[PDB]
This record gives sequence, C-alpha cells and structure tokens, in this order.
Amino acid sequence: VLKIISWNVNGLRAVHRKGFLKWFMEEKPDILCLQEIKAAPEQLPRKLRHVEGYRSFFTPAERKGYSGVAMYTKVPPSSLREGFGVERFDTEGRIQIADFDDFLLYNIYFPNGKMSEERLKYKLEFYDAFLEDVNRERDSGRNVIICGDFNTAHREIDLARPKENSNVSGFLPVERAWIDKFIENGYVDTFRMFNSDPGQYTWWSYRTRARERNVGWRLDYFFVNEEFKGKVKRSWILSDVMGSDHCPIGLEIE
Amino acid sequence: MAVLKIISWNVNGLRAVHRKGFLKWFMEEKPDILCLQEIKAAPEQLPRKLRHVEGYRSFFTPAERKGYSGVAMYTKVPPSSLREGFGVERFDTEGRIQIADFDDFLLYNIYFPNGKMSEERLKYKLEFYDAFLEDVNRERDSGRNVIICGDFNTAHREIDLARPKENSNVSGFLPVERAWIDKFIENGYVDTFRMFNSDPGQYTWWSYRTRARERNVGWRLDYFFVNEEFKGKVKRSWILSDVMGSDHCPIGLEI
DNA sequence: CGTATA
DNA sequence: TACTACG
Ligand SMILES: [Mg+2]
Ligand SMILES: [Mg+2]
Repeated sequence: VLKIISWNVNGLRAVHRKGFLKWFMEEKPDILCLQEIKAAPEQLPRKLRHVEGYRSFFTPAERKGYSGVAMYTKVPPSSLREGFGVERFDTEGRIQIADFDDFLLYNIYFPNGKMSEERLKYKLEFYDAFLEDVNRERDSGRNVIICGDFNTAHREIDLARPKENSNVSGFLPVERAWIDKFIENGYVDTFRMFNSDPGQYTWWSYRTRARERNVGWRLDYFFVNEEFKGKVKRSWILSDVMGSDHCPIGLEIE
Repeated sequence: MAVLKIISWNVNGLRAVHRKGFLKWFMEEKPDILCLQEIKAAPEQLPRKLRHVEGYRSFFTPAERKGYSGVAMYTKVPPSSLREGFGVERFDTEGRIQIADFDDFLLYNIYFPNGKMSEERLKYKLEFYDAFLEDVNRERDSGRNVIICGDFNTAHREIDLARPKENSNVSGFLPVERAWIDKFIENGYVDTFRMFNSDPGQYTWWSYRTRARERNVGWRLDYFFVNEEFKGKVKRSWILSDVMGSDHCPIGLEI
C-alpha cells in the first residue's frame, strides 16, 4: 500500500512560505516527487533539506534558480540515476530515476516548449531520449512508474480551451502524437483508468486568475507499464491544495 | 588632441533605457564616443533602431549569461581593433571588457564586478581589479596612452558617498576596495573628475529602494581615469546628473 | 525597487 | 501573473 505524490511546485522556497511542510505533514506520502524546485540545496532552509522520516534527494539545474527536481522517500532506493546519459538533457535539473526494486520510479520535469522553436525541438528530443530509456528498462524486465510534469495535454478533454490552443505548444499535434506513441509502447495513463470526466486539470495560468474559473490543462500524469497496471488502486488529482500554478497528483499502489 | 567628446553610462538595461527615450538623448548629446555598461542583452535581442545608429559604428560585448552584465560602445570613428578580454577566461566571459584602440589612446570601457551578494563575488571583484591593473600597466609601460572609463563599483574617499560611516562595512566602500583605488592611482593614473572638481555631493549612482536620487543620497561609482602622461590632454570631466533612465547617470570627458 | 523563464 | 537572479 504505497502512496506517491507528484507536484510541480513552482519554486520550493515559494511553497515553503505558503506552508508546504504543513501539507506534507498532513498528507503522509511514502514518496513525494517535486518538479521546478528552482533552487540549489544550499539555498534551501534546513527544515526543507531534511524532513523527519524521509530521505531527501535534490537534482538541481546547472543554471541557478531554474528547473530542478526533488524526491522525498520514507524508504531509500537502491540507486538514483540523474540522467539519461545524454549531456544536453542531463544538466537541466529534470531527471530522477529511483530504483525501489519492485519498480523504477521516474520523476521528470519535461521541458516547456512555449518560448522558442529551438526549445520545442529540445522538448521533442527529450521525449525521444526518455522513451528509449524507459523502454530499455521495461524491456530488461523492470516495472516502471513515471510521474511528473509532461507539459502537454493529450486530448481535447484534457484542457478547457482545446481549439484556441491547437497552435500553442502544450497542445500541438506533434506533442499529442508523442503521447499516443508513448502509450502504444505499453504504458497507461493511470488517471484515465479511474476517471473519464472532463474538467479535470492540474495546471492553470496565473495571468487570467484561471484557477477559480477552472480554465486549466492536465499537464501532470502518473504512468505505469501495463504489466504493472494490476497494482494501481487509485490515481487522483489533489486539486484543492494551493501554492503553485500546478496542483499535486496522487497514485496508490498494491 | 582637440575637441573629442566621450560619455560613459551604466545604463541598467539597454532595452530599458530605450523605452525611456535613450536614442533621443543620444541625438541631443552628440558624443564622439559612447561607452555603455550593463546592457543586459545580446545584440539579437536589441531593436534594429539600436544596433544601427546613424553616424556611428556599434560594438556589443554581451555576457555568456543571458540578460546579465554586457558592455557596448558607439563610435563616430572606428578603432584599429577591439579586444574583449584580458586573456583570462573567468574574467573574459562576463560581458565586462571593451578595449578599443584609437591609436592616440586605448579606451577601456569596463563594467567592474559588484561585490555585495557574496564573499566569493567580492573575491572575484578584487581579482578582476588585479587582472585589470596588470593589463593597463603592460599597455602603458609599452608606451600607449590610455583612457579608462566605466562602473568601478567603489567610491574612493569619504567625500565620494553621502553616507560613508554606515557603509564602511558594505562592499563598495570596504577598506580593501578603497585601498585598491589608492594603489591604482599610485601606479600613475588620475581620477579626471577630481582634477576639475573637489566639491562633495557629486554622485553617479543612487539606490532605487529609497528613492535616494531626489534626496541626493548617492555614491560616485563611475569614473574617467587617464595615465598621468596624458593628463595634459583632458580639458573637461563632468557628471551629467540631468539625465534619467537608470540608477546611474552618465559621466562625460572632453579631450 | 528595478531589469531581465514559466 | 510569479518565482528567481542580481544589482
Ligand atoms: Mg510552473
Ligand atoms: Mg545598475
């Protein structure tokens, strides 16, 4: 009975100032996966660096205050790989692959593609590198859990304004195709196993005050390989917890 | 020799001053050379109206880090060459150094490091200071005359800032920093402004936070220096306090 | 306070 | 509309 939470936290120091630890005390996950920590460990308060009952792993970006992922775990992994083995994709703080034996756990902050053509390219090439990597591991016999911010809504149901954004990165046809392909390689969007409703979102723009209007996108997913699909008992969106432009998502196993 | 006008200005974002009518001011004041620091942009990010100004050749030396540091020079008359570093990698990749050969003189356009945020940055500042001295001395020793302008990030004497006592432990008026200026001057260089003006309350930078500029609670961080052999040629050295757009104001030199 | 990637 | 960096 393992509870895993994924959250693009939009600055760890920022959520801390909004009572992140309190929420983390209340919700007792067995694993906590975070994206966009936007900090080097040394910049973090001591109460955040170490938390009672957990082992903490930080993977910052080389660039200061950019990107970065973190994992808190009640039970240590056998190992923790911080890259795919390709330099350009490995130095932005985007990748945590934690071996818990039963399963590898992928904590990923996938690149946003909105600001440039060259970044959109970076995103898709990251996507590619990711697939090779996760396939290599599942093909070798391992069960995989993949959480994090994918930066893409898959289907029209997955965002409030699908037509206006058909030319916006995050709902480009090229991007949605990749998710299609991803799923075809034997992986399941665990949330879609339990919920087929519309209006289920994980990110809302700050600019519009869109969150109260509920004008969002689903950018955050839990994926498993299908062989492991048996073990997933719950997969939900904690859309009530504030502090970031994303909300956290949840997965329960065994 | 005769009738040459040079302006130095820490512009605090070239795109920023542009939006406040920088070009208009640049039309009005007609300098023969314009030296800028903290452009905070790569040339490609700059409006075409700025990369190409009528009657001037423009040189941009951005930092590797995007939107950080950076210097620029506009000149009516091209230099023979333009060196963009001291030949030491760490000091060369931040956008801090333009050394332009105008034959008569080399012209140093420098954005010296701010030392306030960390011990390690304060250290970077003093080591920059050192590298700079060696460089300017080699050139002066070789016979070359030199004009050095820019944001030194340090007031020299007690008269150089409004509040000297409270800031004696603040980087920008640390004893170690003022000592270096002392040493700098001792190597045969002159603070051209001090040649013509010994009044207090002459400042070039004012903090944004306090709205200090209307209270005139400033520091003098921007200087024109020459080697003493060339001192003969400097006819004027002033502070253009009139000009807004940045937390620094521009300074002027006439030779 | 102010300039500059999600 | 915000978080971050660095001034
Ligand atoms: Mg975000
Ligand atoms: Mg400044």
